[PDB]
Amino acid sequence: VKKFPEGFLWGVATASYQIEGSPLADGAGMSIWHTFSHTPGNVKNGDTGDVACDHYNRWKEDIEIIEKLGVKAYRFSISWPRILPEGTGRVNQKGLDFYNRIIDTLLEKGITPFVTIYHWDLPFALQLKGGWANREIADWFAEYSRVLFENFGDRVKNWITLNEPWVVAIVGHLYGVHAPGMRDIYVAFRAVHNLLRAHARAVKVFRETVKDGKIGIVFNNGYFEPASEKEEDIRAVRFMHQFNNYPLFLNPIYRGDYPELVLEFAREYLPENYKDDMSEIQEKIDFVGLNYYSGHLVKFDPDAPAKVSFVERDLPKTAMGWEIVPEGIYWILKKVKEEYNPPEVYITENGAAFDDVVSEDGRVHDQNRIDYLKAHIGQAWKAIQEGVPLKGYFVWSLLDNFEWAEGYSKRFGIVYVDYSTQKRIVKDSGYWYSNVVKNNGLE
Amino acid sequence: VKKFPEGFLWGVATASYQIEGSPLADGAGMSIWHTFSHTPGNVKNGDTGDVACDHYNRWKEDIEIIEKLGVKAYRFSISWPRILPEGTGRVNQKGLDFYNRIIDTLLEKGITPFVTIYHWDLPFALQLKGGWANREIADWFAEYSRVLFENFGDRVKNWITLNEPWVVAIVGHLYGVHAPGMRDIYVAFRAVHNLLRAHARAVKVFRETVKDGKIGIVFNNGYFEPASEKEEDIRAVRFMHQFNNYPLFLNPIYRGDYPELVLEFAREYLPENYKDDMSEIQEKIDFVGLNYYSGHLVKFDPDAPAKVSFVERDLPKTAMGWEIVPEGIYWILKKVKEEYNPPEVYITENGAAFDDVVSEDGRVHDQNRIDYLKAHIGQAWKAIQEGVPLKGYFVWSLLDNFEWAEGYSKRFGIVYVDYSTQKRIVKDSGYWYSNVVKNNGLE
Ligand SMILES: OC[C@H]1c2[nH]cnc2[C@H](O)[C@@H](O)[C@@H]1O
Ligand SMILES: [Cl-]
Ligand code: NA
Repeated sequence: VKKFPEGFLWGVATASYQIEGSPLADGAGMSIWHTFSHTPGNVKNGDTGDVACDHYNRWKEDIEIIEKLGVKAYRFSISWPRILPEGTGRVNQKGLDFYNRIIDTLLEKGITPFVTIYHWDLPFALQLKGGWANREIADWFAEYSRVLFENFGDRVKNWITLNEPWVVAIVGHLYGVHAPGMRDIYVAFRAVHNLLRAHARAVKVFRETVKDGKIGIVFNNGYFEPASEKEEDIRAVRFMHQFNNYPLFLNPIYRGDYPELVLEFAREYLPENYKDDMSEIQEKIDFVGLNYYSGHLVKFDPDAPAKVSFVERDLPKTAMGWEIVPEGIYWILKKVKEEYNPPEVYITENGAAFDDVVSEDGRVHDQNRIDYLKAHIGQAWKAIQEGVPLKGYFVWSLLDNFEWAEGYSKRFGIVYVDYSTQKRIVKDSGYWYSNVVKNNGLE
Repeated sequence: VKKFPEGFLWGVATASYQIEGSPLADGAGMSIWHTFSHTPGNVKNGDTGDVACDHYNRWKEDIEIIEKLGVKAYRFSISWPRILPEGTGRVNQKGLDFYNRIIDTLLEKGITPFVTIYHWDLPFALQLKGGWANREIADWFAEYSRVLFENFGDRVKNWITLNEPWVVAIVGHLYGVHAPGMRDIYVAFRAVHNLLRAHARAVKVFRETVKDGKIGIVFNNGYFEPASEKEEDIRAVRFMHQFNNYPLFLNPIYRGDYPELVLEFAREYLPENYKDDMSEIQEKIDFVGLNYYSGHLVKFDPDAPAKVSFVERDLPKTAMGWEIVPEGIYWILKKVKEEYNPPEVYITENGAAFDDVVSEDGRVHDQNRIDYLKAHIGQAWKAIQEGVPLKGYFVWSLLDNFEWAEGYSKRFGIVYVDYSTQKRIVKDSGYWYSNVVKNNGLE
């Protein structure tokens, strides 16, 4: 028996471009994911977000699902180009109306909204002006964030500025695998820095406009272990933690500079006078969100672009090929407390992709996903018993959805979506979780 | 005996990033090729332009080689970020000094300068603002063009706005193979359109600042043949010529719209209201520069993104793998005259790469280059006999150099460059072309 604290927020999470469809409905502007996915070669099977789960139409049914499961919080994101179709300037009332209905409905039903301001769907109009590479995006983002705060901050009290800024910068602008699809290391590090500046401006505006709520930021994290007892493998782990995990961003926020090994690798790629922006970057935050999915074995490697390579292990893997390592969620939670001691932490995503099928009996028997979720929830509980101020846990995802460059080929939902009909079928993992939430823990 | 007209201009061509090195010397700003080539994985063997042929230091010698060969014209480019390190604003006097000495030396030796304003080295500062994706670049480019015209137009009277805008837009922003290394088709077509707009602004500034000068624009061209006499393959060739060759830009400049089959493919990717800019785009030009290297055989194919695929042929190939089809230079010259009838045409680049070796003799016996060039210059002569107003021919290139994503692995020079010592060794093609210029023709 593992009972969580009284009032612990059990949640589910989604993102706008992944679930909504109808990207150009009701006067919305194009996003960078619209243009990226519509470019041949960028997304598996030529898939796009044009339809997705059709949540733009089916949002009431989906929230009724969350309500029927008894889940207490819903993390969702707002599409910037539905709100400001050119990124700045004109506000689109029909976009505000879409999200107003969702927010009013969740509150009617007693579900706490957690709003992600940016989950990767930058307005295309801003990408034409350099997007995250342009210092002026700190102003654009702050203006966007102020619109949201002024329209929704009377009702929404839990806000997240950025989802996984490492991904946005590095996968988007170095690896070129995500929108906007660039491969330039100097751009990617300018994006890292502008992401921090934009985050901080939005937190500054939040303090002026929503006197009652809390604001934070979300990071991707892996559990890196060293391949050997060699000092060089241990240091490769230190580097991957500092670069790929929360320290890239929390070292600036809490300490006023990038982590040491990131500076060793990337000083030449940051702006020349980047320290001039650090005092502003330290704007106080209310909580940290940590996403966690996987662990990696890591070794020093002289021929790799950052002197690190991954070493495959014969461990159970998900359909993404990602190693299942539940102790990682404990470790990152312990480690964030030890390194930065944030006042609150949330697991804002944890989940798994498996090759789900609808059985003859009408059900989806995803015991593999139950097992994954139960183990990570247990490790989260552990960290709570050892003093980490974990206030909530959000499953990625409510719904099978558009998995970015993998398209529809990877199902992370606790609810199966049959894309030919848009039918929703609650998976065994969804039923299992509803019981966890009702009991406030595991048994 | 193939004699060319009186005053026919015989030339050699280079580009700034490809030969200069010292990209950050003397207060120069970074270019997108510096940042792109310093990104791992973008250029073969990790080559960069940091050093190249060290023309930044060895320029006098190189011009003396042009003199010793009696070549009458030198086509070279100006590095935008040497002149305006932030793209706009402050002029770097040292960058002005560098090209002024080159310009003064050429004139003293009676070599006619053809200056390329843009040969792909955009200032990094402007890439952070969206580069060619940003409508604003028409103003940035106009400002830059003015600085060049005001400081250099007293002596340079032959100017090219853009080298190969198809490559800049499509290879830099759709294929991601060139700087800035993006893959987004909406961005790529906005870059096509902004290239035209920036070109036209520069020509308008040129008319206000240079007395008795000529200005034109350079296009890449291939000679496309159908794989069969089937209707669909003939229509595939028509699409390739309209999109990949001069019509993409010349249809706007002479007829005030893009070609029909380009619009059938790409109307959804072009900016809203693009046709509003077409009357400005028709700013009158003085010449068309055509670059020509190779031929390709193509076929219709309902699975390729543009419904077209290339098909390999068992013909003589260069070290790049490109099929040697000299009759393509005649075809492209005849076709530009029939379709657009420009008042003057130049072959602004023609050339080949072969695995060139230095022998015990300390000479390089590149018969293969001689054969390539001789065949093309003869097809150019034939075009002149059928009334094409061809005024000059430029060999790509004077020096072996940094061949973009191929790095130093591909040698196009009529002068060999030993990168270990920076030793120039004139090749036999060099001596053979020396002859051609002397005789104003072949044999
Ligand atoms: O690849 C060889 C050359 C070429 N071929 C077609 N266009 C060009 C460019 O203008 C030039 O800089 C390249 O070095
Ligand atoms: Cl900037
Ligand atoms: Na107009």
